[PDB]
Amino acid sequence: METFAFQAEIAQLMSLIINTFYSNKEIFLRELISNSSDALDKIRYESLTDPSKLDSGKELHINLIPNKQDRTLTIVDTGIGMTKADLINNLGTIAKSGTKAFMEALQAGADISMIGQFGVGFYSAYLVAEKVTVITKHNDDEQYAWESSAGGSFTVRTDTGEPMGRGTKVILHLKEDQTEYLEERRIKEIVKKHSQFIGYPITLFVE
Ligand SMILES: NC(=O)CCC(=O)N[C@@H]1c2ccccc2-c2c(-c3nc4ccncc4[nH]3)cccc21
Repeated sequence: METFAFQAEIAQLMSLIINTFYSNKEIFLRELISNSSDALDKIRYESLTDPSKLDSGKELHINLIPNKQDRTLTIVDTGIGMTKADLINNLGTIAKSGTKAFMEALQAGADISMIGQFGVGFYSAYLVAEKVTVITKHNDDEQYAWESSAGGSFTVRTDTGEPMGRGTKVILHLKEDQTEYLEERRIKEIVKKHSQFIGYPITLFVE
């Protein structure tokens, strides 16, 4: 396991998301499903020129997996995934410019729900999660686990878990008062409200 320090802009945004009083927390799911949809668009587009991009899996889908025993809500996709370079470096650049633009917009009257317009909607996961584990597999790299409970640092390690083939799993270790997001009725309500027209099958798993 390797440990990395977040740059100051991202660190401040993670603190804002964790600490600000904001009741409309459900938007996190729309954001993560929308990120999953974009990653699926990317692998599908690549496959149009190179069909072998799908040798790691032809199915293009989004799975919503709650687990009451573990208190986790996992968003799984068979999208493009992320390489180690994406996880440590490329996404750190996106997170910096995106945070600066979002922090700017917030001072200019914008709402926390507009986070996705700034390329950092992934961070809305901290509205409901005390820890986020991202398991990912990109065609050009190995399976990795990125993780952060904020506090200024994140970890990256080669993942020994079940081989995914290709894609990303966003594991939300829910805060104790956010367990409503493990309830079938609640997840169904949110998906219907914000994600009804996503162009991939979304399966809401049950227990
Ligand atoms: N389903 C998908 O494939 C969506 C992918 C996704 O949401 N990716 C998100 C994402 C989106 C926008 C910005 C950063 C990141 C990020 C990071 C990340 N933040 C960083 C900050 C500083 N340094 C390095 C960093 N790496 C790590 C795992 C997953 C993601």
